[PDB]
Amino acid sequence: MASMERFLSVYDEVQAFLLDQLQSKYEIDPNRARYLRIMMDTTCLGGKYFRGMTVVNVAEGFLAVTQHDEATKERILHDACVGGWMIEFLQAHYLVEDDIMDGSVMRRGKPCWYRFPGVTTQCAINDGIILKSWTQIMAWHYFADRPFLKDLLCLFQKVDYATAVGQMYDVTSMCDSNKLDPEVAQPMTTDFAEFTPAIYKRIVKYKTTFYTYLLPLVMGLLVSEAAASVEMNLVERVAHLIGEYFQVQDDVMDCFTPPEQLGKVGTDIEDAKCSWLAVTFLGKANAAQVAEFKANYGEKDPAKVAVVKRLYSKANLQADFAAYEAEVVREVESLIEQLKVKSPTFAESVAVVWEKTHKR
Amino acid sequence: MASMERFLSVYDEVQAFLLDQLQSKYEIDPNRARYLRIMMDTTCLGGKYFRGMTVVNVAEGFLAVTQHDEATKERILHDACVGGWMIEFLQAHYLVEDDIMDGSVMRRGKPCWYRFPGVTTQCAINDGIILKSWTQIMAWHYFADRPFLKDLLCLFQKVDYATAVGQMYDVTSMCDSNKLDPEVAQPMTTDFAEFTPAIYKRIVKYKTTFYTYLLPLVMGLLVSEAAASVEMNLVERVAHLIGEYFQVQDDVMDCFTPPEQLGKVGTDIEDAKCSWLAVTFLGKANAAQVAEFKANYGEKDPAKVAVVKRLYSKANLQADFAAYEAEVVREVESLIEQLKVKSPTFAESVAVVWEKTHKR
Ligand SMILES: Cc1ccc(CN2CCS(=O)(=O)CC2)cc1
Ligand SMILES: Cc1ccc(CN2CCS(=O)(=O)CC2)cc1
Ligand SMILES: Cc1ccc(CN2CCS(=O)(=O)CC2)cc1
Ligand SMILES: Cc1ccc(CN2CCS(=O)(=O)CC2)cc1
Ligand SMILES: Cc1ccc(CN2CCS(=O)(=O)CC2)cc1
Ligand SMILES: Cc1ccc(CN2CCS(=O)(=O)CC2)cc1
Ligand SMILES: [Zn+2]
Ligand SMILES: [Zn+2]
Ligand SMILES: [Zn+2]
Ligand SMILES: [Zn+2]
Repeated sequence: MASMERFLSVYDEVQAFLLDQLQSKYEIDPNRARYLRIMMDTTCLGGKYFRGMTVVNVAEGFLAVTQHDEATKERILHDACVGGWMIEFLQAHYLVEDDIMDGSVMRRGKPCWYRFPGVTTQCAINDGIILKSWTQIMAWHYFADRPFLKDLLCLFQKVDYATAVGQMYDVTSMCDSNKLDPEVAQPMTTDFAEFTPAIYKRIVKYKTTFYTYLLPLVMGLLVSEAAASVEMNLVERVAHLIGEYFQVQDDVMDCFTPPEQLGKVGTDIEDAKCSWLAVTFLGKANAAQVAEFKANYGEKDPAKVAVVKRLYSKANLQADFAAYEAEVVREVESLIEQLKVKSPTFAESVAVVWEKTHKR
Repeated sequence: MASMERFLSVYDEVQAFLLDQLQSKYEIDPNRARYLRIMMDTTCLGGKYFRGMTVVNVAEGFLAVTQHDEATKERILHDACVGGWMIEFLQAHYLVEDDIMDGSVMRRGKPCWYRFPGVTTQCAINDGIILKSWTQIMAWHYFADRPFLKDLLCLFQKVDYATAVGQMYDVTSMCDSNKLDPEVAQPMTTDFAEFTPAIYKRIVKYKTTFYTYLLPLVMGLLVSEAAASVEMNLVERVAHLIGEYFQVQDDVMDCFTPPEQLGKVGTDIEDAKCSWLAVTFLGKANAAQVAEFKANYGEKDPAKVAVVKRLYSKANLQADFAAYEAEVVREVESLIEQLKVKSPTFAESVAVVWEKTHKR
C-alpha cells in the first residue's frame, strides 16, 4: 500500500473510533458528533501532512532493513500512522488557538475555525482543547499494550510543553523583558535590543522545531523500536537546525509571498514580530535605517508597513538569506554524516526531511 | 504535620521545580519566569483547595489503617499533595479558558486573568495551556518510577477529556441540537425542549463531576495503592451524584447570592444557560409562565432578567430544591453504605466530601 493512502485511511479509522467512543461512553448525541466530525476535518485536513508522514517515512526506512513478519510490518505502519495523526491533531490544536490568540483571519485560503459562523471564539477555544485531548485518547487506545507507550507519552508531553513555552516567547518577543508584568499593559520595545539572532533562535527553537521536526523523527524511531540506531543528541541538533531554516522561510514568505499563494495576508510587520527579516535588517542597518525602521515598525498604517518592506528590499536581505542557506546546507550535511555512524537508514530519512524543506 | 500546610508547602516545592526546570532546560529568562510565577499564583491559589485536599484526605484515611514505614507515609502524603496540585492546576486551566470563552469579568472577587492589563487574551489562552502542561510535567517528574503512573495518567486524561466534552455540552445547551452547524450562526432555542432534567444532568456530569469529585477520590486511591479497597462503579456513582448537587447549588447561587458574596455578577439568565433553576421552573410552570419565561430569558436587558428572577421566586423553587436535596441525601447515604462492604475508611472519606458539599 502507498504510504499516503495508508495514512489517510487511518485518519478515517481514527475519526470513527473517536466518534463511536463519544457515543458509547460520553453520551453524545448525533448532532454534536457531527459538529465534532466537521471540526476535526476542518482543522486536521487539507495540509501536506508533512509532520505525520515523516513518522511513516522513518518507519518505512527501518522496515526495509529489519526482519519482521508481514503482520508486524503492518502493525508498525499502522502505529506510525496513528502517531503521525497525533502530531497532526497536536498541530491542529496549536493552529486553532494561535489563530484566536492572534486575531487571524485566514489560514490556507479559508477562514480560521473560530471565524466560522456557527463556531465562534467561545466554542473554538474548547474545540482546540478537544483536538489535543484526542491525541491522548488515540495513544491510550492504539498503544495500550505497546512497549513504547511510556516513552512516546513522555516525549509528546515534553514537546507540547516546549511548544507552549515557544508560543510565550513569540507573543512576548516585541516587549522589553524587564517590563513584563501582568499588572501593566505592555508597550512595544522602542530599542529593539532584544531583536538578536540568539533571541530569535530561541523563539523558533521552542515554538516550532520540537513539534515539526523533533517529534516526527523521534516518534518514527519509537514506533520502530529503533531509538538505539541513533545518537539522540544528533537527532536533536539536526531537528533544531532544519526547523529554524523552515521558520526563516516562513518569515520571509510572510512579507514577500503574494497573499493568494501564501494563503493569508501576512501581518508580521504590523504585529511587530521578531522575524528573521527584522533581526537580519537590524544586524546590517546604518543609524538612519535603524531610525526609519523604529519609526515605522509594528503599526497598522499601510504606508508605514510599506516603508518597512521598502527598507527590507533595499537592504539586500536576499544575500543574507543565501549566506544563511549555505551555512545551514553545510551543517545539515555534517549532521547527516554523523547520523550514518549508527544508521544509514535514519540518516536517509533525515535527508529526505531536509530535501522537502530546502526544496519546497 | 497538618494536611493543609503540607499541601501548601508542596505548592512552593512544585513551583520551584517548574521554574527551575524552565531555566535549566527551556532557556527561560528571569523576567518570563517571574511572569509565569505570578500567573501560577494568580490562577492556582486563593480557593479552598477542595479538590486537591480531597486527594490528601483520602490518602490520610488509608494511612490510618495500613502498616507502613514512616518514610513511606511521607512519600504517600507527598504524592497525594502532588496529585492534588495536578487537579488544582487542571482546574486553573479550565477557569482561565472558561473565563475567556464566556467573556467573564470577575472570579472570586478579582479580575479574570485575561483581563489583567499586562496579560490580555493573546497571552492568557496560552497561559491556560501551560497550566495544563504543568500537570503533566509534575506527574512525569514526581511519579516517574511509581507503580501507579500509568493508571494515574490514563485516569487524568479521560477526566480531562470528559471535562472538555462537558464544556461543549454547556456552551451549546441553549441551541437546538438539530440546528448545530459550523457554517450557520446559532440561534437561541425558542422552544426550550432541551431544558430537561436528563439533558441538564448530562451537562453537569461531564463539565464538573469528573474533575471535581471523581478525580480527587480516585487519585487518592491510586497514590495509596488502594483501588482494590473499592468497587469502582460505586465510586463513580457517588462522585456523579455529589457533583450534580454541587452544581445545582452553584446554579442557584448564580441567580440569588449577592454578587459581593458570590465573587462575581451572575449572568446565567442573560447567557441563556441550561441551569437547574430554568429546567425546574419549566418542569412546573403553566402555559402563561412558560410564555413569559420565553419572552424574557437569554437577554441582557436588566428589566427582562428581573422578570425571570421574579418568575423563579414566585414558583417556589426553594421547595423543589428541598425535595431534590432530600433525595440526594438518601441516595448518597445508600452509596456510602454500599462503600463499607469493601472499605469503611474510603466510605468515611466520601462522607466527609459529602459533608463539605452539603454544609458549605
Ligand atoms: C535480517 C534481515 C534480512 C533481510 C532484510 C531485508 N528484508 C527483506 C524482507 S522483509 O520483508 O522483512 C523487508 C526487509 C533485512 C533484515
Ligand atoms: C496555545 C498555543 C501553544 C503553542 C502554539 C505554537 N504554534 C505552532 C504553530 S505556529 O508557529 O503557526 C503558531 C504557534 C500555539 C498555540
Ligand atoms: C530575504 C529574502 C529572501 C528571498 C527573497 C525572494 N523570495 C523567495 C520566496 S517568497 O515566496 O518569499 C518570494 C520571493 C526575498 C527576500
Ligand atoms: C497491620 C496494621 C497494624 C496497625 C495499624 C494501625 N497503624 C498504627 C501505626 S502506623 O503508623 O503504621 C499507622 C496505622 C494498621 C495496620
Ligand atoms: C476549555 C475548557 C474545557 C473544560 C472546561 C470545564 N470548566 C470547569 C469549570 S466550570 O464549570 O467553572 C467551567 C467549565 C473549561 C474550559
Ligand atoms: C431554588 C432556591 C433554593 C434556595 C434558595 C435560598 N438561597 C440559598 C443560598 S443562596 O446563597 O443561593 C441565596 C439564598 C432560593 C432558591
Ligand atoms: Zn501566533
Ligand atoms: Zn509566519
Ligand atoms: Zn463557561
Ligand atoms: Zn455557575
